[PDB]
Amino acid sequence: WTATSGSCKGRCFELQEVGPPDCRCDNLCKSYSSCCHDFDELCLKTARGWECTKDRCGEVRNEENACHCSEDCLSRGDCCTNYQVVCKGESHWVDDDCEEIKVPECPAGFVRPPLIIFSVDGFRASYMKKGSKVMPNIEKLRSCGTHAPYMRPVYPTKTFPNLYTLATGLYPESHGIVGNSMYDPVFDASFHLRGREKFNHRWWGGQPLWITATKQGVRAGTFFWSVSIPHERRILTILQWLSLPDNERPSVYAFYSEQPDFSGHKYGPFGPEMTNPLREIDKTVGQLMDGLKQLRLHRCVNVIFVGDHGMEDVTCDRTEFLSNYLTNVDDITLVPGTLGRIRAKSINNSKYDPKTIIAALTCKKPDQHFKPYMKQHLPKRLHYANNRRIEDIHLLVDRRWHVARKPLDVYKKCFFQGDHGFDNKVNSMQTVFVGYGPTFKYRTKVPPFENIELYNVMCDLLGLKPAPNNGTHGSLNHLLRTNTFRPTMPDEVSRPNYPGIMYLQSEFDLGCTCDDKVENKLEELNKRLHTKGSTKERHLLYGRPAVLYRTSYDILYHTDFESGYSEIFLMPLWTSYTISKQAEVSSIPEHLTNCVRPDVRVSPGFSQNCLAYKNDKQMSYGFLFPPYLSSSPEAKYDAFLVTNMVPMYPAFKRVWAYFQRVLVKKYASERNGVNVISGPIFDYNYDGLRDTEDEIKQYVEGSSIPVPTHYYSIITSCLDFTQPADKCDGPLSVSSFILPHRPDNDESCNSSEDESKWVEELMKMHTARVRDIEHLTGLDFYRKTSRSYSEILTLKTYLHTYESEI
Ligand SMILES: *[C@@H]1O[C@H](CO)[C@@H](O[C@@H]2O[C@H](CO)[C@@H](O[C@@H]3O[C@H](CO[C@H]4O[C@H](CO)[C@@H](O)[C@H](O[C@H]5O[C@H](CO)[C@@H](O)[C@H](O)[C@@H]5O[C@H]5O[C@H](CO)[C@@H](O)[C@H](O)[C@@H]5O)[C@@H]4O)[C@@H](O)[C@H](O[C@H]4O[C@H](CO)[C@@H](O)[C@H](O)[C@@H]4O[C@H]4O[C@H](CO)[C@@H](O)[C@H](O)[C@@H]4O)[C@@H]3O)[C@H](O)[C@H]2NC(C)=O)[C@H](O)[C@H]1NC(C)=O
Ligand SMILES: COc1cc(C(=O)N2C[C@@H]3[C@H](C2)[C@H]2CN(C(=O)c4ccc5[nH]nnc5c4)C[C@@H]32)cc2ccccc12
Ligand SMILES: COc1cc(C(=O)N2C[C@@H]3[C@H](C2)[C@H]2CN(C(=O)c4ccc5[nH]nnc5c4)C[C@@H]32)cc2ccccc12
Ligand SMILES: [Ca+2]
Ligand SMILES: [Ca+2]
Ligand SMILES: [Ca+2]
Ligand SMILES: [Cl-]
Ligand code: NA
Ligand code: NA
Ligand SMILES: [Zn+2]
Repeated sequence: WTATSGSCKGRCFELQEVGPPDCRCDNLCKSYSSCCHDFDELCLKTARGWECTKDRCGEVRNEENACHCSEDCLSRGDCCTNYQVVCKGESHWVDDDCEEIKVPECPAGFVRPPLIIFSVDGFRASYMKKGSKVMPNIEKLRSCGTHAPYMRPVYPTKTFPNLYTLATGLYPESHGIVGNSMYDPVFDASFHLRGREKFNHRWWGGQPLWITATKQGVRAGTFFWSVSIPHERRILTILQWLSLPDNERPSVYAFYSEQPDFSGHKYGPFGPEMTNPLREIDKTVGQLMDGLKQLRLHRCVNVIFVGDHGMEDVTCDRTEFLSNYLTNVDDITLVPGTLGRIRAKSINNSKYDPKTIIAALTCKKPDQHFKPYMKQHLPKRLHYANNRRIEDIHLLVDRRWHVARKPLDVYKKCFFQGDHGFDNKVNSMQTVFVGYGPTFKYRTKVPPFENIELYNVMCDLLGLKPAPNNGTHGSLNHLLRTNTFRPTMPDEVSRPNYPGIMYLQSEFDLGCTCDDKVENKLEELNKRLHTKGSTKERHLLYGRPAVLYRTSYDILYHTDFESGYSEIFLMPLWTSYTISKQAEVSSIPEHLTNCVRPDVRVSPGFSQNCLAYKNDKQMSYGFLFPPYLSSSPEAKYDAFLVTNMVPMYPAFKRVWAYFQRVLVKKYASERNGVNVISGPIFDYNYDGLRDTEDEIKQYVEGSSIPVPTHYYSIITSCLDFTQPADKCDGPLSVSSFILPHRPDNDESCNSSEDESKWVEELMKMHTARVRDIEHLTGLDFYRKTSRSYSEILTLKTYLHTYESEI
């Protein structure tokens, strides 16, 4: 109940929310049907429109007007934004040359440059180039400020998950807004676009920027605007708030535009109808910047122009129906559209079975436009599993397509020509970032970056300590003129042992064999040097990774590779090696096909054993440093050490072998040498974080050898490819992956074909940031480079997407 009989007189767009049944006058009161009776009359004035005209110049104040053109308007803070232009012979902000803003030029009594976040829904990255003719204000922010070619959204590329990730710096699995639609089984409650449940605070996890600011004594304008409040009124409200007394005035503000998303859904991302919405957004930006200029704030405020996601061409005729695959289609509930999430319609149905649903959806039609996954098998770069609101069964839908349960849902629920939600690496889903103001750099282009990073930067802009989040703080320091955040590298927690030769061959009873009893002070001295680390500078180029948790491990040196060998997990945490452009690929000699050799530096008790692999009819093994890339026949023996062995399903070995035999040499040829670091990952609870020993769900049969859920590789070279990877003077280039360690290749529909037809496509789908591997392994890479730490943080957040040009 709201007793709407109170009044909004002197309360219009009040910042504190008043408690029911007292009536509200804040920017969301309409959405609660809670506004006071006179809210429209007093707070949503429209008389005479939004622009001063020559005849209004110097008018007597009429309080009924939407905005004012009287002499007193500037000190009242309610002039129409074009007041000084029409009445005082000023220029529009857009017509002024840009001039570097070296320091904040703020009115007296501003404690810090305000931040204004101008968020645009569905603003695809290519609109910045493609719409530039019709967006001159935005084009001036972009060219004069700091801008990225694009900004990567989070998955799913839907409205609420992305706006809330912008506000919190968290992945959707962590903030809890995992879709535009959700069911939470613990709450037994549904979050829907239409309706009231979404207003309940319990859905919204983490700590969004307005709460971070308020907790730290920084006042915030309310971010949310009832849809019916026109944009001009939203802008005038923000400008009025900026004229509040110092003690009352917020330092952070947000504007939100439903465009261009609204029209993009109707007309497609590039429909002829899209020009007008783009023009109208630009005009709103112009009103804001003219308004700031009138208030002498246009060289004081930091402005961020940011989108939540892009927009793709999607039409009703491009819909896959689960009723074409499933017999039991009425026993499931689907969250449909540009992603699918499936659960049981009824928890009382004992015959529901996810395994049979997955199989019925796997590679059933030649051109099938979605792929099913249990959520723990989705690409780790999506970070889309660790939340009870994410259904166990997920469908990744091809760009341009929809999935639905039955045809009746599509023609009884064609209109739309655009949609979004797809994989956040898809070019059409990318969005925009521009930063303009005293704290941003001048005329600076920065590489693309992910929207999870921005919360930290907004905290930096406001002098706030960010709440714990998924950004890597410092990775965006290069956007900023000042207020950079200068972190220290994390401290290594475990120091390694450096074992020498400590065990005799006969102490090992591992069930391993190797034809290696085949035989010189010239070259016996040489093998000893290699085992003590004499080639380490060639193979460990960026220092050894630091172990950031408590464990027992050994550094093992070899001619061709160095490794950090875990006594707890019985295999390397990492193996590092460099392959030059000139390196040669050889085969595993016949006599060595089944060779596994005890490592006399590592106890039998801390070794794997061959007998366990023999007994495990499902599990085989592979090697982290590949014997194919051995530098010489003698060095090849090192590659068959039991300490270089890792458990691998035969299906996975197909992938791994092709990577090691073919692709590493291919990258070294293309990149002028590469340094590779490979290793296992254990994430049985799909939380994106390294498992402890007691979380491992699978072991090689009859042993304590844990089975990895994934295998990673980090492939680094010189950004200037005229220099070889091992003699690089400047910036680095990296690509990485986190391949799922699966007992079948059901994910790859063409896997019956030669690996040259499917493996590389699999690897691209499972592309990763170094930072993703760090989370998953508790390792910290690039400890010893000649590069600044911020530059290295940026390198660690880099994702190689394999998408053509934006
Ligand atoms: C991305 O960044 C984020 C933020 O840094 C990272 O997420 C953090 O990860 C931490 C480690 O997993 C985790 O720390 C835990 O906190 C528990 C207390 O949590 C509450 O309080 C905080 C602080 O205010 C709050 O943020 C939390 O909010 C979560 O939960 C509510 C729902 O209840 C949501 O509204 C909100 O969205 C958020 O949900 C997300 O995280 C939870 C996990 O907390 C997931 O379950 C959800 O799916 C969703 O992802 C909470 O309100 C604390 O209880 C934990 O401690 C237990 O476990 C450790 C492990 O040994 C141990 O030390 C403790 O003893 C304790 O164990 C006991 O309880 C166990 C569980 O019941 C039990 O099994 C044992 O037997 C023991 O009895 C833990 O320290 C932190 O909460 C989240 N924070 C957020 C915001 O998500 C994230 O990892 C980053 N991602 C990547 C890939 O790097
Ligand atoms: C400016 O910051 C914010 C503004 C806001 C905020 O005011 N809103 C108003 C609108 C939009 C953002 C939400 C989504 N929606 C829709 O009808 C909608 C829109 C586009 C769609 N495309 N496809 N399906 C769609 C469904 C209703 C809400 C909400 C926020 C929520 C969290 C964090 C920040 C927010
Ligand atoms: C977004 O994050 C939070 C939001 C809140 C919080 O005040 N909430 C949660 C809901 C609503 C009020 C905001 C607005 N929005 C809407 O859907 C919306 C926006 C404009 C509209 N016009 N017409 N209909 C509309 C619907 C989504 C957000 C409280 C929180 C409390 C703690 C942590 C986070 C919170
Ligand atoms: Ca949207
Ligand atoms: Ca076996
Ligand atoms: Ca884990
Ligand atoms: Cl959704
Ligand atoms: Na032997
Ligand atoms: Na297959
Ligand atoms: Zn949309």
